[PDB]
Amino acid sequence: IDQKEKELIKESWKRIEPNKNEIGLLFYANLFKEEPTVSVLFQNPISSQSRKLMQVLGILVQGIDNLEGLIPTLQDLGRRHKQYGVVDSHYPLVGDCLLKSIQEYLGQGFTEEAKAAWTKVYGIAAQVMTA
Amino acid sequence: IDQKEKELIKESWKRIEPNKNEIGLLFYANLFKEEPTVSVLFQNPISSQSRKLMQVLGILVQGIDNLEGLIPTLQDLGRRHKQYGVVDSHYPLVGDCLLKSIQEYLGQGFTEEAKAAWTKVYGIAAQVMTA
Amino acid sequence: IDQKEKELIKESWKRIEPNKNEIGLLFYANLFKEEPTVSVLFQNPISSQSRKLMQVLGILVQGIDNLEGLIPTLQDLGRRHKQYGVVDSHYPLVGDCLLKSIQEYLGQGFTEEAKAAWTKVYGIAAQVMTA
Ligand code: HEM
Ligand code: HEM
Ligand code: HEM
Repeated sequence: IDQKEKELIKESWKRIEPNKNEIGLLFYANLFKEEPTVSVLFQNPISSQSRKLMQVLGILVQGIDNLEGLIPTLQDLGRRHKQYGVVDSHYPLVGDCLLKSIQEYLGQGFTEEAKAAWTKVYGIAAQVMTA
Repeated sequence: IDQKEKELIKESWKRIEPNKNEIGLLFYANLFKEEPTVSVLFQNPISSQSRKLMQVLGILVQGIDNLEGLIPTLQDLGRRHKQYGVVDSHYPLVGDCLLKSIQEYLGQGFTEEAKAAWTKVYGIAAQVMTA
Repeated sequence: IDQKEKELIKESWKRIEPNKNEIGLLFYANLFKEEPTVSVLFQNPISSQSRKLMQVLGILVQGIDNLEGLIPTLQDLGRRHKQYGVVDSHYPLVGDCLLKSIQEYLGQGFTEEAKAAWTKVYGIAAQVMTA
């Protein structure tokens, strides 16, 4: 992640956070439509699972300057996700799915440049989270 | 549908209306979770669909003193849903899941009475759509 | 926008204008300073992205007595602006910042009465552009 990509995450988050709720939710809907089989793993109120996903993305954004500093957490999150039955192949599909939704919801307002950046960021988080 | 219960819809909508977006979105996620098979029927952007869905429930509250005056829209729609491969048996499921989605997001801000009341309304608009 | 203000703008503009480049640029520089992360959003050369800023400013002055006529043009602006990744909370910066830049380069040559009149006008441009 370079400088340009850092500044990009921060600007884009100005649009995302305000609508983060909808996106989280829109995400979940699209993920359950795309791979309807994963939905069983979600055993808690979809409403409050989304507040939790968005929260980490905010965390990522608050910490985009030094992501190393995050490794400790994402690992703990990786550990917990494995308990859920989340496995490797799931990550690409969640990555693709969240983006199409952040695109979907924000439209032309989620800029090509920005999408690229988030695609890279997710990527990392994902690696890190899959020890 | 009585004037007491005609009160509660006007009342709780003022609770639903401001949250329509998240509520509409969580519904589709819950739904695609509960009855996974039916997601394949929804072939349009979930975002825009939820927008379409809430607009109608608006129209519904907007006309709750005289619903007989909507039997024509409520049937133009009945025929289009038929054209969408919706069948009668879907309405109980959706309704059920809709109402449990309005309670999820609004919590203790959506009373057993508001639930009971909407329960009927959906109940009605459906039987008119199933013509 | 009372008759006084309409005149106050025409005047200060007779002063901004001869120095329109110098100012245009000072502004970006002071912008990037006040806000380290906005630079990314600017993908064209600053030397010319600034020519465009000072053009619309001219257009505004060049139309002051009638902004109703300018509401079209401006709506398109804000439209393409939203797709640059620019979100509402930027405009205050860009505002505060621009004035402070015009004032920086003119010093005393820019009346306190004119500075107020530019705030209003910039203000009005925001509303109309921010939809
Ligand atoms: C970087 C990517 C991800 C982030 C930031 C994230 C975020 C979260 C968070 C914060 C939790 C809260 C529970 C906890 O404290 O561990 C959670 C739980 C969960 N996540 Fe993720 N997640 C990600 C990737 C995935 C993937 C790829 C899947 C696979 C479908 C997934 C599915 C789940 C499931 C099934 C739960 C448990 C649901 C329950 O509470 O029953 N997540 N996720
Ligand atoms: C009273 C209850 C319902 C209401 C108010 C409602 C609302 C709507 C609305 C407003 C549209 C707009 C598109 C149009 O018809 O012009 C629509 C289409 C549609 N509805 Fe419903 N709906 C209801 C029940 C159901 C049920 C039970 C199903 C079956 C699961 C369903 C599935 C669909 C589908 C699949 C479409 C087309 C989706 C697409 O765009 O591809 N709806 N509905
Ligand atoms: C009333 C205030 C503003 C005016 C009159 C204005 C004027 C312009 C004009 C004329 C353009 C040329 C692009 C086009 O014609 O579509 C432009 C582009 C642009 N403006 Fe503004 N602008 C204003 C406020 C802002 C604000 C608040 C931002 C936030 C950073 C901003 C950032 C940008 C960016 C990033 C571009 C495109 C740069 C590129 O990629 O080439 N502007 N602006």
